[PDB]
Amino acid sequence: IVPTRELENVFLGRCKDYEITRYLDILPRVRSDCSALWKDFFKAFSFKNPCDLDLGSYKDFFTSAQQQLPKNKVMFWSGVYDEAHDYANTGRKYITLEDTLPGYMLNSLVWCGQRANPGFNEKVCPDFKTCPVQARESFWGMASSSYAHSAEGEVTYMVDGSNPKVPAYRPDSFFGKYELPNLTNKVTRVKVIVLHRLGEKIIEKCGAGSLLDLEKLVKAKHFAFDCVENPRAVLFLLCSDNPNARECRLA
Amino acid sequence: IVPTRELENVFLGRCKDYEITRYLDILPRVRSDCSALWKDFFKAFSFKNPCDLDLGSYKDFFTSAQQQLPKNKVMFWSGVYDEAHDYANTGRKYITLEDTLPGYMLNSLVWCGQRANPGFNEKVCPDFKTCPVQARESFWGMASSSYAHSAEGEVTYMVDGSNPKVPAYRPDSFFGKYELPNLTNKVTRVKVIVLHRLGEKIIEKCGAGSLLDLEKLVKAKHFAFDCVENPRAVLFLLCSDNPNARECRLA
Ligand SMILES: NC(=O)c1cccnc1
Ligand SMILES: NC(=O)c1cccnc1
Ligand SMILES: NC(=O)c1cccnc1
Ligand SMILES: NC(=O)c1cccnc1
Repeated sequence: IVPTRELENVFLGRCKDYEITRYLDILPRVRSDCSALWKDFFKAFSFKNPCDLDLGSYKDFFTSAQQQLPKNKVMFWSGVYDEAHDYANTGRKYITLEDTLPGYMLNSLVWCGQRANPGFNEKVCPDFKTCPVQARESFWGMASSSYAHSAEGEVTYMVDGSNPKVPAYRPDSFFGKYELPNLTNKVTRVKVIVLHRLGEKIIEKCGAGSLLDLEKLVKAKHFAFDCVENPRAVLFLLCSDNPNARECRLA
Repeated sequence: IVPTRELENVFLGRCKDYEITRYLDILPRVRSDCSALWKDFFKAFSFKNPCDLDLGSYKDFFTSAQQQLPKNKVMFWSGVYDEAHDYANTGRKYITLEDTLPGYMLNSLVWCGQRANPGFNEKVCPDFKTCPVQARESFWGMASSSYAHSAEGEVTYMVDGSNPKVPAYRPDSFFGKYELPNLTNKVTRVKVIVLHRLGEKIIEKCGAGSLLDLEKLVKAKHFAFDCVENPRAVLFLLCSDNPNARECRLA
């Protein structure tokens, strides 16, 4: 896998762009300035071996970059990146990790450390599978944890209910590993949105399978729980990219 | 109106972010580097009075920032910013001015010159209405011109057909002023999408009113012409934000 060019600049650029202009009305500005955020982010993996990281490596960074989240707009998703973000509509309906400062900054970027100066590899980065999980998921895992930890009020989770190989809810999806377990008592409810991809055999349904397990698990953490399959607002979104779909026939 | 803070940085940050990571697959990278683009952009209004600009002021900037545009997918819009961009889907379906380098960089930013050093005002900018049009629309007007001039093949135009005070097509909308008149012979057709806001009296219709005028006007410039009212892909998008709407009733 090839690392992102001019990581420093891309980071700082994205950071500044965010600071001054991005979710001015949806999310709070962070207190630390970009150079400070860069240092916290760099020390986390610089001059260490690419696989030399754990959930704590970016702790300082995430502490500096964590913004308070608006009650009720936090959204989590699993295996439905495009659908979840379209529905979230760039912080308008729900915010996603990708909409927060840390997420927006590192979204899609590729980087890794090396022990030799300059401290990070600019030619190549190890493959996912090469490193132990705690290093492999050190950044996005922590990001997800910090994010989830900050959720207030109702929280929303969109999952793929049409994937025969992957249950809607899984104890070891980033959600199951870092998001759900880190929801604080500030969280009120967990509303689930099950997505049934168009023209696809339905695999998961509310009150059944992993959704049924999640429900117990959620009420266990003492939160209210909701669940809906293809709510119209969302269905229509799916229909847009595939109008002919049988499930979109107009009255 | 208050100017954008750290204009320089925001501009350069946005610029770099774009360069390295933004529409890698949809749009070509520009040849000039960010510092060069900044100089062309700054000279255009720096050390002049806020109202001291004309269609030519940013000519150099736009020349350097103009990317070649994908055949058949350039989209233009009028009074339907949100609907047009959602449908365009960030360059996935159609690209819009805001998806191009110049647009992405200056989108939503506020700036103006002043004659005293540093050359631009950081406290306040004059109101739209205060300056002569050629200065007032110097930047976005030029941007629109340059953009339109680069369109090839089929071109798409989305308009509001539900606005009693503003006809779908107007000789003096930015489209009518800078986009339509600048379409080159590289343009094949002009497909129009009339938007009929949900639960709103329909005002304009294809083959009628301003749409009828546009049609003549288009065939005049020797382009083929299409027109559709609330095509399903788009209708569904409207329905997403308002499911109860009568026009969204499911079969
Ligand atoms: N940048 C990414 O690839 C990514 C993937 C999944 C969740 N958050 C970020
Ligand atoms: N190699 C990578 O792209 C990467 C991304 C995010 C966190 N850790 C590693
Ligand atoms: N995107 C914009 O800045 C813009 C400005 C004026 C008219 N239409 C769009
Ligand atoms: N930044 C601005 O105030 C501005 C005004 C008019 C056209 N382009 C930019």
